[PDB]
Amino acid sequence: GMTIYTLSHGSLKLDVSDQGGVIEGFWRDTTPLLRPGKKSGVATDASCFPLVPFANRVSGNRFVWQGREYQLQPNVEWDAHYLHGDGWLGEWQCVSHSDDSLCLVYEHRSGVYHYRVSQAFHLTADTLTVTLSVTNQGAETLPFGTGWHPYFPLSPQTRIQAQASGYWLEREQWLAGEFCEQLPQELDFNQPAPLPRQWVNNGFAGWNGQARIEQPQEGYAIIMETTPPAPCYFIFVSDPAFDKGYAFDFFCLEPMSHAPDDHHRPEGGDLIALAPGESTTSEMSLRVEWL
Repeated sequence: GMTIYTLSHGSLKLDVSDQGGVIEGFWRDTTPLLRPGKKSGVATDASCFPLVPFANRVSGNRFVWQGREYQLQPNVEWDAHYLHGDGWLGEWQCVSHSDDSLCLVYEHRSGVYHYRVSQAFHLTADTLTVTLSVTNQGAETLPFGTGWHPYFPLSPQTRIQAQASGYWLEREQWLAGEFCEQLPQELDFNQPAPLPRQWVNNGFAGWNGQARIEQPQEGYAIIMETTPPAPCYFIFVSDPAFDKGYAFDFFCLEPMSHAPDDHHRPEGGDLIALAPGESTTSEMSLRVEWL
């Protein structure tokens, strides 16, 4: 059944569910740093979910790797494309839980990718560190990636800053389209900027793995750092036309270890080739600071 694990240190508190390995809350005192989760067991209602064994979609639900054609099947009812891997949809097991740390594991043995993944969480007085480590357990080498999909509170006063040298236009089926090196002003977060008040679903390239989310109305900022530095991020802002219960109360800034559709680029782009038994690890940290 569903389990929620709580960690705390000082004024920071984190709730994590075994359903999807999702964060269900992250707070400083009563102030939400991530959007509070519904604890519904549906990852898209949570505060953050992990992306493994890759992030986003592979256009056409197919790809060639080392001369062999692989085909994926849709994993959620609401998207024609296989989306965000399997971790977010699976039930995880807890292997450790202490006052300020938690480790969950998930094993997948169906579909294209077979693997084991661990997700570790750690709290200090001002920082949450989350680590994903994934091991290929299949019979062939495949290209892997990791990432996360956090949901942050959104205010008219919120501003973000995240280096980018270009972006992919959104095309049909929610897919990444043409790559473009001129960022429109409204989507240019190289210097702190507001979120647009309209649908946004776009990937950005040229990132240095570091972001700043400013919440001036509450007097804090969150400093996001990834190790190894992530090269791409997605921004999501919804619209009251795709989500009738949406009032611009959250947005997502999603770090990814690879570019969308890297499965189609030479040697897999920034995807990491893992032979059977090989692993790769990424870390995201979120640090709260007085602005």
